[PDB]
Amino acid sequence: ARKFFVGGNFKMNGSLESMKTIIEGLNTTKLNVGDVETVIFPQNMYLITTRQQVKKDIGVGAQNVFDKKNGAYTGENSAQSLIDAGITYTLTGHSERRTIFKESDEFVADKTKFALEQGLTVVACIGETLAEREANTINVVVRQLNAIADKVQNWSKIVIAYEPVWAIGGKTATPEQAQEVHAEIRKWATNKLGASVAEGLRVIYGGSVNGGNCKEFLKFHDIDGFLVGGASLKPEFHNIVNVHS
Amino acid sequence: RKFFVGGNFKMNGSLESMKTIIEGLNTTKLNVGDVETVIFPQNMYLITTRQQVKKDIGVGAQNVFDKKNGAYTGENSAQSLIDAGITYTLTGHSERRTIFKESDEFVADKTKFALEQGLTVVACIGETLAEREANTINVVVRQLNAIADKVQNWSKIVIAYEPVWAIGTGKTATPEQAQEVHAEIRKWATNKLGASVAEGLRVIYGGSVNGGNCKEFLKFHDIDGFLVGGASLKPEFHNIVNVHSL
Repeated sequence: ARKFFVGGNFKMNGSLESMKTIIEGLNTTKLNVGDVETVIFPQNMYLITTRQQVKKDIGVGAQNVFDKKNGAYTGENSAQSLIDAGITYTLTGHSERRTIFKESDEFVADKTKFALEQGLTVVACIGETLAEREANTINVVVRQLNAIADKVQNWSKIVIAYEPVWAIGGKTATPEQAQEVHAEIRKWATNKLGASVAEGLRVIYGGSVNGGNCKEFLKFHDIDGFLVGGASLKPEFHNIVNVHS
Repeated sequence: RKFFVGGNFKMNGSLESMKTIIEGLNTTKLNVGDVETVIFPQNMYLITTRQQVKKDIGVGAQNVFDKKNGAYTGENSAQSLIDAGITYTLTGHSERRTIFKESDEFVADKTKFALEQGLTVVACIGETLAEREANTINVVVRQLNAIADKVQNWSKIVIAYEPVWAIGTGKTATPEQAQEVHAEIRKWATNKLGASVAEGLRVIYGGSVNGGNCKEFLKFHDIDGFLVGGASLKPEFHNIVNVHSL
């Protein structure tokens, strides 16, 4: 059985007051840590103070990382520096970085590989646009995942997040439609990586979800958790994290 | 023009080295009236750096996005920076223009937005090895004109002229060619912005500045400070930051 995983991507948001409020809120919600692996991904400048202030049962992750050792890359986050401060997770390949900053498949794979070597869990993000949904959903996620497979041998500390990029515009993606893609991701992992990798690999839904319908999403057969966007800034996040009780 | 010294830590650091780098700067005696000193740590250290480094030293981000808070995973927000007391940012560093393909226009746009939200911006400009052949002034003027297209008020801009071929290579420009590029930058600003704005505009030299070549620059009247890279992580930065006051 794959452990339920809930990540909260705060994106480019935050003030000192709102980060304190979110963190003190997570510190007081009743977590069954054996039931859920919970991680928050705050805007870069808050990474260290978030790790200091949020309780040990909640992981902290970066929203992006570069693919090289410490060096002359102004503006970037270092995988070495992150884990030296207790930041043990990172996103790679978020659709906003693929689309706005044109991060390539290979660059996302290279960042993933380096972050894994340096000791982080990587939430590697994938997903197709509306134009790609027309006929090429499977081919797009397969291409995105293949690029990571080319560089990464050990998947025990990857979790894949599927973003229905086509729906950020489109309407709301339904749980059915998520299940479809998730099943395809699990087929791909079985064929490329082996059944025992595919059966342990968390595939979390990255499209819009709230605490009321996330139960409807986990009713479907290949959805292991969520990468929550805007709800992760709100009290609603605690009802997604805590859904099993 | 108040002399300006910035220390760009780039993509370096650990808890332990950041602590002692800052400790070193705290116990360094400064003439704040004479030198505006700013350090730009790696993103994750931005708040702890502002908490630990004395008030006389400013803290800056190494980059910022050009929009209000929103769905730009992985970016630094100018509004969030100001809210936490981080009052400076770099824009247009050569490593971002080259590795991440930041265009003149994007750099100008994030400069304008950072300025609107309260930051002082150190906008970086500079020519490559190939461009040094015959095209130095063409390049830096194009890069400046893009900023001028977007920005009306230059009082909280500092210009950092950093020849790409001088970045981390040990090949410092000699002060004599640094002077003449800066003189051209000041002639460009005089024409575009007026003599009054040009005379107030800090133009600082970056690229392999270190504790040993810095004094030579101080003889030159259009070099208004330094942007220091590798050396800002080292104790000799304690010189560079005070050397104008000596």
